[PDB]
Amino acid sequence: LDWTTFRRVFLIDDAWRPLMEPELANPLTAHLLAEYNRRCQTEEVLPPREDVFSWTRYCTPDEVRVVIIGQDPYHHPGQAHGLAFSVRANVPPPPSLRNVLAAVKNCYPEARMSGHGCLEKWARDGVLLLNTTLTVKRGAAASHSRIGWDRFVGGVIRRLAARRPGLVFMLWGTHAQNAIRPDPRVHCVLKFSHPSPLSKVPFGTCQHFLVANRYLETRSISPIDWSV
Repeated sequence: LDWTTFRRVFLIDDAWRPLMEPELANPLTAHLLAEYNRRCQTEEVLPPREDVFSWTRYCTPDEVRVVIIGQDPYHHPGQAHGLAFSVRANVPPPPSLRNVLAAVKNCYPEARMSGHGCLEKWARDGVLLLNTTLTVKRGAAASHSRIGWDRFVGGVIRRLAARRPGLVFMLWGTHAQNAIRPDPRVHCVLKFSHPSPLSKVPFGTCQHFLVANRYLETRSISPIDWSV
């Protein structure tokens, strides 16, 4: 009833129903949804409605191997498409993303890199790219950061970790580290500074992609091909 409609509106893959449906019982979720609707009527909200929950379509909760946390979606038209860090195909990768891709290449000299910045391939292979804030007003960073998306996304991630022990989490920067705190005994929790070229430590030196694959391998899971 509430779910049937919710799914209708954002075109959510039913496989995610058990992790999300419980959020609909919280009166705060209705407040969040009404505020999002009001903002769509008065400002230019990004990404497009159909892309807000694109992350639910590429893999099921059971296929998730790695979780990478983002903060805010890109705020210029045509950049964001529902996944953290990723930009639409044919959009040159901005600075932070270039650093993430440089680190993949430093870890895997044999990886064939396309030069593009769309991470749909990773998503289909079980890499969940999730922002804590899912929408933004065009041209204004963090403009929708207080309407409650982080509360809803936090609930979904808690239920996932609870259901799936042995996940790899990649937490880059202070926000992601404060936002999510999975049990380090049950999951592989990896931390590093932010990919931004303004960080004191060069992100190109990050070895998370390599460490994650070694972890998966010690657990009989196939490694992720990080080329893109």
